[PDB]
Amino acid sequence: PEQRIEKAKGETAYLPCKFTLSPEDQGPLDIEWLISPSDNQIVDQVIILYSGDKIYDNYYPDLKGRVHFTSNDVKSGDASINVTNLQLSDIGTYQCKVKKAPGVANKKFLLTVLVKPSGTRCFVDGNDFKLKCEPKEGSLPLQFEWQKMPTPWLAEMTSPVISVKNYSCTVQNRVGSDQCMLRLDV
Repeated sequence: PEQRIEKAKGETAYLPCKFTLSPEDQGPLDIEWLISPSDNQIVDQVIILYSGDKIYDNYYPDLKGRVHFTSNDVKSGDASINVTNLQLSDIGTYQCKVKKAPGVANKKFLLTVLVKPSGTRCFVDGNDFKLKCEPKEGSLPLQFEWQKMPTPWLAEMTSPVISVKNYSCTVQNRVGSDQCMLRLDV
């Protein structure tokens, strides 16, 4: 299958693509990395290309300055790349295409970018109150834990909404945490 790579935001993805040439393989060496945004199967885009023994980072303006061949000597049999400063737009399918006539190889990489929860707002709206711990950005499944010892709220301790009628909010997933504070008055 297509190797599955899961990373956090703002960092660098390492995609391995090492190759061994065979004696037949005498044509011009040529490498071409393609990104497939949201995996739409009608179109891919070139991010980085190797040709005439000259590199090109010339395209996909979104990735301008953010993608590089790890290796020094790519011809030596190493086409691996690094993707730097990972964002949510970088999600997609990544493909490694090596061609040296008549030989040819291909590797599929399925990239996934999760977000450590941060930027949560804590706000209030014998009344019909609602206390709220609304995060963004983040990613599910999220967990919430509110503190201070309120008895009729104890059940809501975990839900992100304290629908109140008649001090913290800790927010956690499996890639990061977060802390937020609120005030109320009756």
